[PDB]
Amino acid sequence: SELTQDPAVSVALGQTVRITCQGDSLRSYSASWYQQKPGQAPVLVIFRKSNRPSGIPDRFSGSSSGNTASLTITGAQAEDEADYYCNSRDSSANHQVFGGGTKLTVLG
Amino acid sequence: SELTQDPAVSVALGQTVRITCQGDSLRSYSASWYQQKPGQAPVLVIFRKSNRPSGIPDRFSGSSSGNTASLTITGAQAEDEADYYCNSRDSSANHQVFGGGTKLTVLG
Ligand SMILES: [Cl-]
Ligand code: NA
Ligand code: NA
Ligand code: NA
Ligand SMILES: [Zn+2]
Ligand SMILES: [Zn+2]
Ligand SMILES: [Zn+2]
Ligand SMILES: [Zn+2]
Ligand SMILES: [Zn+2]
Ligand SMILES: [Zn+2]
Ligand SMILES: [Zn+2]
Repeated sequence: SELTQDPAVSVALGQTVRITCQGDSLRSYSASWYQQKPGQAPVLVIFRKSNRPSGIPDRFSGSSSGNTASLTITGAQAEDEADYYCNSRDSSANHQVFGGGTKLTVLG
Repeated sequence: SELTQDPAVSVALGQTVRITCQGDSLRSYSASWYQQKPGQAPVLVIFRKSNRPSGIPDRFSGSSSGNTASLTITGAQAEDEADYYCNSRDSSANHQVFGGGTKLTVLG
């Protein structure tokens, strides 16, 4: 399996941004989403399509439809500037596949 | 790439336990380790062989040797009872490979 996402997007403070991932695995398997900030370990912000791990703000939401999955940030904050990666189970047992990441810039 | 780990081990409160993963990827790429508790998202306890994410207790440590990687918990506490999964970059671009997991039972 393979996944594709746009390499970069911006959002203004307080606006909404949607980051989408596409690939065949997404018809079968739920997407998860990682946030990567400089000097930190990656953080799961969404898993199993739309569930938020403990402590993740509700301004992060996930959805899917068909061969696409999306991460939406509603009311973007300065701290949300990060690289975001979609992932899912891969066709190979015990493997996961990732998108190439989307760099989010938050302006204002 | 593929990774193997023993399915189960135990540790007494206050003792040390080492969970080991084996596979060819580990000679060249660093392992990460996830803790999985029921009803929660997976939590990265070690990444990039030996680094601990923010907030993870220093009783968790990681190492590697040859085609193996190890998670050691020194001074196990009751809350450490969980499933632990090793992972690494896979031979396929943008893929990760995982072991099958090790169920850790903490006794006492
Ligand atoms: Cl500790
Ligand atoms: Na997390
Ligand atoms: Na984490
Ligand atoms: Na127990
Ligand atoms: Zn694949
Ligand atoms: Zn391809
Ligand atoms: Zn297709
Ligand atoms: Zn900036
Ligand atoms: Zn593989
Ligand atoms: Zn095989
Ligand atoms: Zn400590």
